[PDB]
Amino acid sequence: SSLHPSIPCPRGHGAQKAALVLLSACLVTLWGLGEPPEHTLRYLVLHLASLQLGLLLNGVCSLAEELRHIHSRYRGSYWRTVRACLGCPLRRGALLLLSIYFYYSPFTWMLALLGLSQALNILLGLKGLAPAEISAVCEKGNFNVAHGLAWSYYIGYLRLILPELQARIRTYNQHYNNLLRGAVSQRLYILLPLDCGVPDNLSMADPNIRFLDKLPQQTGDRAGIKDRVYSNSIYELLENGQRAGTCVLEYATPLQTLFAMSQYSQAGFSREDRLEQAKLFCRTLEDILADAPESQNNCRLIAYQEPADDSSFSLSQEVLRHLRQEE
Amino acid sequence: SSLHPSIPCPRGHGAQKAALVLLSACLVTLWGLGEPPEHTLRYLVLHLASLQLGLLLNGVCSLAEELRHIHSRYRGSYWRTVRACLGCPLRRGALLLLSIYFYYSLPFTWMLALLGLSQALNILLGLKGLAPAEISAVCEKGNFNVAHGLAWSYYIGYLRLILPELQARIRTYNQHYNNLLRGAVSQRLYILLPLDCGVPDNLSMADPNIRFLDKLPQQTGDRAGIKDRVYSNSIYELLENGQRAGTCVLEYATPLQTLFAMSQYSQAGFSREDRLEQAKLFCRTLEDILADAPESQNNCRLIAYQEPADDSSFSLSQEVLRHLRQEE
Amino acid sequence: SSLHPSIPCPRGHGAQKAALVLLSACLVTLWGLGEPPEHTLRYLVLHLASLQLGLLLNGVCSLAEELRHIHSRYRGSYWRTVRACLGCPLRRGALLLLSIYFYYSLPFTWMLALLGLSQALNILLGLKGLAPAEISAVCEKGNFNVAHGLAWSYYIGYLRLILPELQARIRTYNQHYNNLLRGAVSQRLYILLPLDCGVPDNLSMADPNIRFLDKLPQQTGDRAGIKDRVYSNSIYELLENGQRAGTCVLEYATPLQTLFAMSQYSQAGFSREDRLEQAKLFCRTLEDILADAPESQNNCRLIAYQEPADDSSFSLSQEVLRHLRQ
Amino acid sequence: SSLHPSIPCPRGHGAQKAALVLLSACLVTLWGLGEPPEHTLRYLVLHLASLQLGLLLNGVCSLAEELRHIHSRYRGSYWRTVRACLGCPLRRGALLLLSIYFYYSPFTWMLALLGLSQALNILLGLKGLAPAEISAVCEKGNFNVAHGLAWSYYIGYLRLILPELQARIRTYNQHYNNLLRGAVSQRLYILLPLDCGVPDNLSMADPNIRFLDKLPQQTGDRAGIKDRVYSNSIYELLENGQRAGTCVLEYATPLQTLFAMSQYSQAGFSREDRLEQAKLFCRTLEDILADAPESQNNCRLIAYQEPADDSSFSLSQEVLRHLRQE
Amino acid sequence: SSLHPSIPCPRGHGAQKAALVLLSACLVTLWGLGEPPEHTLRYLVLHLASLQLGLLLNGVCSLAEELRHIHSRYRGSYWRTVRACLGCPLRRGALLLLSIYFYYSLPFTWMLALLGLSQALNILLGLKGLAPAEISAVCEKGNFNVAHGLAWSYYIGYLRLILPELQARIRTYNQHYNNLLRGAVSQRLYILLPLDCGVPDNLSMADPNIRFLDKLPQQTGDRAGIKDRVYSNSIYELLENGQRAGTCVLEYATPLQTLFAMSQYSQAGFSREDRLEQAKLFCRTLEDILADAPESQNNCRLIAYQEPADDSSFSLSQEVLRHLRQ
Ligand SMILES: Nc1nc(=O)c2ncn([C@@H]3O[C@@H]4COP(=O)(O)O[C@H]5[C@@H](O)[C@H](n6cnc7c(N)ncnc76)O[C@@H]5COP(=O)(O)O[C@@H]3[C@@H]4O)c2[nH]1
Ligand SMILES: Nc1nc(=O)c2ncn([C@@H]3O[C@@H]4COP(=O)(O)O[C@H]5[C@@H](O)[C@H](n6cnc7c(N)ncnc76)O[C@@H]5COP(=O)(O)O[C@@H]3[C@@H]4O)c2[nH]1
Ligand SMILES: Nc1nc(=O)c2ncn([C@@H]3O[C@@H]4COP(=O)(O)O[C@H]5[C@@H](O)[C@H](n6cnc7c(N)ncnc76)O[C@@H]5COP(=O)(O)O[C@@H]3[C@@H]4O)c2[nH]1
Repeated sequence: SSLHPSIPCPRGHGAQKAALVLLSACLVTLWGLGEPPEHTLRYLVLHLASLQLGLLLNGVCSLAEELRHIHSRYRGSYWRTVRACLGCPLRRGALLLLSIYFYYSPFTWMLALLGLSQALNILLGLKGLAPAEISAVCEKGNFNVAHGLAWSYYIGYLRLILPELQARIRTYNQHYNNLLRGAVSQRLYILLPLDCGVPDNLSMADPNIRFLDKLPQQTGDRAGIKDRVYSNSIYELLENGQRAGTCVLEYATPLQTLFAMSQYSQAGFSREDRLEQAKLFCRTLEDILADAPESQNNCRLIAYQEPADDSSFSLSQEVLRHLRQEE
Repeated sequence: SSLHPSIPCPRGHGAQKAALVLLSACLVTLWGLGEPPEHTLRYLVLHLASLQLGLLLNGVCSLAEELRHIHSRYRGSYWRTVRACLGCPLRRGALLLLSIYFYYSLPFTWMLALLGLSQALNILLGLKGLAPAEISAVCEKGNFNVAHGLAWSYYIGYLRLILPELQARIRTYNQHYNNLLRGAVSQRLYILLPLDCGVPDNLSMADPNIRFLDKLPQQTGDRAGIKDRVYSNSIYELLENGQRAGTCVLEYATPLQTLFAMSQYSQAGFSREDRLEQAKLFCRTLEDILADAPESQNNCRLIAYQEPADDSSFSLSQEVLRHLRQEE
Repeated sequence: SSLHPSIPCPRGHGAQKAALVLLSACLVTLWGLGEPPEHTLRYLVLHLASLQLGLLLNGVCSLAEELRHIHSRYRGSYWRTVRACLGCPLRRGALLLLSIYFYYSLPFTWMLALLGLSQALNILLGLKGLAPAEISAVCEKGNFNVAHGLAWSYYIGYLRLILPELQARIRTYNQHYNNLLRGAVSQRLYILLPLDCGVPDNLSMADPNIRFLDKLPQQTGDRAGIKDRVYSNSIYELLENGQRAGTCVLEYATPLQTLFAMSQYSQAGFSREDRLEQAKLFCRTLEDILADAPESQNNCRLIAYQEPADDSSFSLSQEVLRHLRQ
Repeated sequence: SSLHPSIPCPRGHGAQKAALVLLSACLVTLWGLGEPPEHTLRYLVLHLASLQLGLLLNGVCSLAEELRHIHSRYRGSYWRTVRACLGCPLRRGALLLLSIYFYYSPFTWMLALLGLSQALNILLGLKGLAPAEISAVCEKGNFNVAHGLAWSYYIGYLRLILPELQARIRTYNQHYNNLLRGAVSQRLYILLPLDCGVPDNLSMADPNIRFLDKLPQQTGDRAGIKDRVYSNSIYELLENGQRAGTCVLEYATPLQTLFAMSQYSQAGFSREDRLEQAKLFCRTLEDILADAPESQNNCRLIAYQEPADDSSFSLSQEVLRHLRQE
Repeated sequence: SSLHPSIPCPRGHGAQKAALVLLSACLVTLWGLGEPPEHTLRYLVLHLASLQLGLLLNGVCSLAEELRHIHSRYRGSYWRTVRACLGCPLRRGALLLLSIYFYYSLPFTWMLALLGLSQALNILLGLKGLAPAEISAVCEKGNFNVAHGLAWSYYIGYLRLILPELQARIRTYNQHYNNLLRGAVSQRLYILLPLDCGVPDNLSMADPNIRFLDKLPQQTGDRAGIKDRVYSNSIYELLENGQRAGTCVLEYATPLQTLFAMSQYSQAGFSREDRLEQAKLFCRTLEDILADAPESQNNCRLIAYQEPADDSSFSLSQEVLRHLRQ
């Protein structure tokens, strides 16, 4: 919500307010018309009971599938299989009895009609979920690709190199770097292009940044591999032909993974998905770094969207703009 | 499916067969009672029309919220918001226009008010939710998993980069530093997939008979603005009853370590059953990806194993050894 | 769409709006006349059910033929043979059961015989065909063209292979082999796409100004069992009013030559009015492919031109120079 | 039909035979039932007329889309648009005029119902085509990717290099080839794997394949490129570690294009379509080469299907067999 | 059409508009009278069925003669010899079944005997013939002329062989052998098409102004097993009012002379008025051939002239010079 105005905000409570207004208008309209309220009570109860019976029939129809994978998904219990499909059995049974008692007061004819309607819905696929209705059920439950990618990035990279970053910078400044050249600042800078176009060579896309030197590497043992290696680099920020400063630059590799996923046919990843996924990845990474012990005191996030008209946009300008708040 | 018996198979068509059986039973029952088919058909029509009019009210209630992020999710268009909330505006408009005519000619404002109350109560109280066994179906159908992203990341970042050059690395190590007195390192890199997500750091633990001998020549590349990214591997040997039996190139799968570590932090919202659910889906997706790649099963294939509950003296040395036997 | 005004735009949603207007008009007309609303519903249901009982007859007539290629197209599956003709055998079965129930209760054997005669006469006399403007939509929605394959072949075989290395050859030539007296050859290899499929072998003809200058260093590779496949290009000069104006790298598009030559052989079955529609579609597909390719328009330029019938003093040099200005 | 049993045969006339059987059964059933034939005639005529009116309404609905492409697709003419959407203005007009005259055998009510049903069919998508009908129309009208690819192959490669192969082989034998080395035979051998998996070099997939030497080049001018070059290769076939013979080997590059089209997502090309097009490309080449002047006397086609169980399939045996019955 | 106004334009759709007008007139006449709508339909159906039953007898009669050439025209297959006469045996069989069903249920053998007798009388007395204006359409739609074959043979044998090589001779002549004092011979090889079939052997006659100048270098090729086939041309001068005005190449068309000679022999059966319509058609066909050939009018020109009957001071020189103006 601060990285870029294009990043969305989490969903709120507009639906409940609209539902309340609709309920109030419906109640006022019912009061305006002349009728006793007992009919309203009876019809409302009957409608709710019919809805419950429809849900139960759908659950029984769906149970014909989940009983083929019992020994693989539900261990070996018939009681967990019915829990996955039919919510919570005890509440469902209580609602069953209440609905049957309130609906029995001809009658067997309507059960057949509900059966036909439910079977038609299952077969012909009349019922379904809108694109903005499955996008709000997988956001509260964390069923995203970018959620996993951001947590992987944090755990595997930033929880590892961030604590020991300043020691390497200090050693490079004293032991190796000469005093005549300018010192490299702290706070590793992460660039997050909200386009997933990550160039392999950073010298491209801007002639004003050139590769200067490297950093001492760090090693560790991870997942049965001895002496994994981590490395970084230092770049030069030319200002109108002369140097203006130095920094430590990186893109975000999961953006490259998203871009490469969007082109293979087997991935099943649309070209409209990997923009919302990039913005969601940026939001989640910012939230994770907000309250981590190795907080933004050691890294800064930069998000930019490439203008279509090329309005004299250069990466170096934005990088210097962000560098100028350090002091 | 063929990797381990515990891995589930994709869902097929069982709900449809149950639906046909229910449809046939309902049709026979309707035929078995005395009632004109005209009523049997017009009641069905009214039922369907009321369902559609309810869906529209739910959609408008959703739009009342979705119209707030207009400059952030839907660019600046009032029409993409409607397309996202209310399906397609032409088929939906036709269904509305046809629904009114049937429901207006066959106390008309009263039923609209009752539908409004029922829909508002559903939205507020929350009676209309999703069972955990259809959220799974839609997520698996549309590829909305954590393991999907993790598996594709693993492939694209590691295997697509190292599998082709493994032959040259092995050959150079063989003719340069490897002596014929010892067993030559076999081909076909081996990957272990513990369906517990418990990945120890060093392979010496958890089995005393796996000991680390030598490294391998490195590979270097440039990625995403980092100069000279390096990759390395290690070579392990298997000891049988005190005697060396062979030599392989062993590796765990790091995304499993990520899946395990994600389940301790409370900010992740990741349970302990979800970890087991995803660990058996990461393997399935990875095998499906490796089946149709040009760097096919001829260079490496997986080894899945589940730790016995009773701990009946499991020895992964035996599993890797028997895979070595079946290789030849 | 942006290359030439003559290139058509993709088909959209106009039939749906016309259908909505017709639906509204017929609904109002039905409301204006006097008839019970139940009769309209019953007749509409019966019509819809006959239109679905009349599709299984066509499906079975087709399945009488599709079962002769079982071992050659459908492995050995009776399930996959009936799945290619009769859509999906579950939704279709349910629709059949409901259709029978509705059409049997609302001389019942008489109507089946008449439906059989009507369907058989449709199949035999051929009254049920397709207009040229519905084939052109069903084969363009699903990518069933010749130009689609030709454009993807062009990309995969040529431009995915020479575009990335185009800088390392121009740069070497310009400094080692190009004399400082001559101007440097400009970047961005230029491709000419004549929407006539008339592709002359040598560029000297059809414009008496462009003249062959020299070649470029070539590159080699191994492909499909042949080793040392050689790619080479050439550099052309543009003489303005008798004097040089610049240099560039010029290419026609060979798939256009293939499209032209296909239209003269008799076994091709490819008409003279088709190799203009396909020529206009090939350019659109190339522009769409190069829009999102990593080896983007920073290395290549497209020039589409249609030769005037009246010879309105058209010269290729003017167009090439006009694009070189940018 | 000879290359491999898995290659399908072109579609025949089973639908017409099934239609005749259905018509005969319907006529016999109508004769068995008791009714005057006048009712049969009246109802059949009415059904056919209703079908014609439905087709006209669908055409008018579709015309609302093709009238915004008039200046691009159909030229400045208003008659070609109608001719494309409808099909035959004079015959259509006669059929409509004759059709509506038979209403004498609540009249606007039926027209309203027909319009409503047709609008529902257009909006709800109830008139789609099954894949085994789209396949039939595509194969009849030559709307395939493989058709274009095969014609491109023949026009661009074989029609250019086939005549000079004998001269190149003879010169290679006389100038360089020794008597101790086996003579390289004629008849360029083309392998057509019906799997689209084309390895970069033949040194893989069969250890018994060893690269021997090259062959003299060929040079020509095409599409403004000066001195395009062509090249081939010579391979040695080993039998149990000993030489058995030599030949001239090649894969089919359009198979590589077909394979690579199916990995990208923008191509919209499935994984069953790949196999179908691969098995159609071979049929089209066999048809083209059957009656060409540079006939099968200079090349041979070898189609092989990789066993699923991997029952020790060695491509060397496959080549050696055709070498034996050369 | 564009060469000379007397060349007829291709036949169009004019009978169909008259058919539409007649259909509308007869329909409104039926509407204006008093008669049941069903009786009109029944009588129309019976008339249509009788007209279809009256063709099977003719087909069987034609087959009774065509069966004697089964070993010479239809290999050995009865299916082909029955398909060559009775259309397609699938639509025809269904039509026959429907016709007999409608004719038998709606004195039955009396009509069969009368139809047979009428058909026998028609075939014997020859009452069913073909108008001269209908044969001229059926034999022009299907390319059943002599001019079509003559034009294609002329093109294939001469124009496809000398036209590309024409410039390489005239360019060399103009420098090596043509004196600078004499004007250079013009390009655009000219062919004269006299619409009279009168082709003199020598060009000196019929115009005392044109005189034979010199030769041209000849070319050699291999055709039809005879080698050293020599093609040579000639150059003529143009004398305007006693002084030289220009030089060009004049050519007649041998097929016109062949058409003229055909009209004289008795075994040819070629009438005097046929060699004029064929002469008209030949020019149109040849112009159509040259329109879309790759070797287009860039090397040739056509001149068509009709000799005036009154000798209105007509001279070939004026026409050829007016052509040389462009
Ligand atoms: N700029 C940069 N420099 C690094 O050294 C680095 N190391 C990791 N990363 C990114 O952080 C995350 C942590 O990787 P992890 O181990 O969890 O999964 C990794 C890991 O399973 C495997 N892998 C990648 N590199 C190696 C490697 N050197 N050795 C073994 N396995 C590797 O492939 C997965 C994806 O890697 P990347 O998709 O390129 O981006 C990674 C990843 O998103 C890095 N990013
Ligand atoms: N101007 C130009 N210079 C080139 O080097 C070149 N190479 C290819 N192309 C065009 O790009 C596409 C890729 O060719 P591909 O290999 O996929 O199919 C090719 C290939 O199967 C075969 N072929 C062509 N040249 C060779 C060749 N030297 N060796 C073997 N096969 C060849 O014939 C097919 C059609 O070739 P062209 O119909 O002339 O146009 C090609 C083609 O449209 C070129 N265009
Ligand atoms: N101006 C001119 N100079 C020529 O050399 C020439 N050669 C042919 N023609 C005309 O073009 C066409 C080519 O005829 P084709 O070869 O198909 O059959 C030829 C061929 O079968 C035979 N014939 C004619 N000349 C020769 C010849 N020198 N050698 C063998 N056969 C010949 O007789 C046929 C008709 O010849 P012409 O009836 O005199 O006019 C021809 C013809 O209309 C020529 N026209």
